[PDB]
Amino acid sequence: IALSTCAILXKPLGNNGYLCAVAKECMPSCN
Repeated sequence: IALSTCAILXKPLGNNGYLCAVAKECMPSCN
């Protein structure tokens, strides 16, 4: 769980898919 293709395979739908949009990966200054 969580390195690689996690937030990389976003392409969410009407019911989302996997762990998108997280963390320093998506945010420049996460917390």
